[PDB]
Amino acid sequence: ATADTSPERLAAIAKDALGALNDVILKHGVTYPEYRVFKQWLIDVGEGGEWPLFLDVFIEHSVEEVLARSRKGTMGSIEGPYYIENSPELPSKCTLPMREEDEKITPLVFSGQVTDLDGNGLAGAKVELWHADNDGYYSQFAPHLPEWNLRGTIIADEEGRYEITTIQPAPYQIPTDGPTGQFIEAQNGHPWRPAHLHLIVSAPGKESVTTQLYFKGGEWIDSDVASATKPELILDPKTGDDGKNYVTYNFVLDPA
Amino acid sequence: ATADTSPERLAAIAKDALGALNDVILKHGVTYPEYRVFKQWLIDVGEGGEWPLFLDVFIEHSVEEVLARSRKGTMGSIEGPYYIENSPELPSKCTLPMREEDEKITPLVFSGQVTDLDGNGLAGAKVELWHADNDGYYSQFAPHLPEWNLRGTIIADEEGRYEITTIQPAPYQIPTDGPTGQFIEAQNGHPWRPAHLHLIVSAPGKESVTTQLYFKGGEWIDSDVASATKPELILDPKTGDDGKNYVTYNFVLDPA
Ligand SMILES: Cc1ccc(O)c(O)c1
Ligand SMILES: Cc1ccc(O)c(O)c1
Ligand SMILES: [Fe+3]
Ligand SMILES: [Fe+3]
Ligand SMILES: [Mg+2]
Ligand SMILES: [Mg+2]
Repeated sequence: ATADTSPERLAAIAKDALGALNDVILKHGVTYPEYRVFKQWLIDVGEGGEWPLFLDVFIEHSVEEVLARSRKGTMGSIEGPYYIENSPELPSKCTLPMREEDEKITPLVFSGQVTDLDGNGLAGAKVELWHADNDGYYSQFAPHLPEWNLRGTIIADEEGRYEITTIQPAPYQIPTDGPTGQFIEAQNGHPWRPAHLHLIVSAPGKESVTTQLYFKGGEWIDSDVASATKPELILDPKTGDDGKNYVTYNFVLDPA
Repeated sequence: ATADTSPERLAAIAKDALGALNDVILKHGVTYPEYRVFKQWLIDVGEGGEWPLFLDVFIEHSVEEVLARSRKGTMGSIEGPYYIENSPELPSKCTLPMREEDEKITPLVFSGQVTDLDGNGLAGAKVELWHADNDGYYSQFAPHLPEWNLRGTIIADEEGRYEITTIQPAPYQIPTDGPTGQFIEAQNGHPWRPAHLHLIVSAPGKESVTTQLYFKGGEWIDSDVASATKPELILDPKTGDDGKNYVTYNFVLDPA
């Protein structure tokens, strides 16, 4: 990972960040024993390989909020720690890879079109989708799952249209066996995210958008531990006579 | 490490700390590539075993500033990452353990008395001293040094008096082969601390004080990377006809 940040810019960010932390220490009268606990906890975060998790939960939403000021298209949201690049390509009408266990879940059929800011359909568009299964596990982050379970790269049609069948995601508990869970426990918080799909949508000459879609009335939608839920991203699927939930959501991309 | 912090108190500290960081992100328009660099750097800090160092340099001064509000005795300062408990006891007039190489350095003879707030001499007092050698290394943090090089626990006399001979400390460069050095380099900072002694002074029924003593006119005294230098802690030793530097500094302890 590399960035184009000048020493002047880093100096000013660092001064603000450390002054802020130091101001919090002074405000609350943080004590030596608390300092010692905080030191050991930072150590434990690294030892438990929890930096991507902790930062994506507690910090990433503010970085997307920065990016969100520059964009007029579909609302973005955090990537979170579970994206995997180069998931297998699928045709514009498709079903995500899933297990026999996954076929017992109520289907979700997600339709729409990738467009530009004027509403024009984009050819060449791709929709990379990934999400957790009904047990709350992500493929490649749980030894029991096929590596592409509920992951795919959907190639949209000449109009940018897609129709994707998957399973209805359910709420995700963040890992709590570790330092991040310990942090949440210590302050009587809760370690839940609402049910969600993740997507990255792209197209020739377009700025990709990384976003998430949630479900109206879903639990935790108003208290997402990751502060990543936006009202614009809440879907309201309708159940068909076949018992499947149908929903249409279009993506609007800013130009690159 | 353990603390007596309530979930209410942690919740409020956490909200302030994360809101502060998030406010800095928004203020400066921190970008995704910078977020990615910051994530990897946090990882590298843990992998390089640099948490105690980074926190003692950039954070500990604010925790001592909290403690400093409660105390009327000798000004305190940070402990830093190099204290070792149970260093060998020495009589109230003594020389710190040192090597043949160390005997080539101008001696420093440090005298004084441990007192209470009224100026009364305290019996039972101890002065634990440690500091770097002229090469800028600390014993137990450099494979080539005897483990108690320039470390000792001085037992003060029935009046709380001490006379301790050591070598004149010289400026300390923080380790820069690692993530902390990288941080400082990236913002054109400098990785130096002024020359200093560390001390922890204690006595029956007294609150110990952890402090540091610096040297008038010494380099970096006005730009300590650790922000740990206080004007009250700057010594002004005078050179004797024997070529040794002499200085008297008394310690005043708050009651426990
Ligand atoms: C921060 C975070 C944690 C868990 C997830 O599943 C996710 O998408 C984001
Ligand atoms: C923060 C820090 C770094 C190096 C030292 O020698 C010290 O005493 C303190
Ligand atoms: Fe997720
Ligand atoms: Fe030191
Ligand atoms: Mg609880
Ligand atoms: Mg430089």
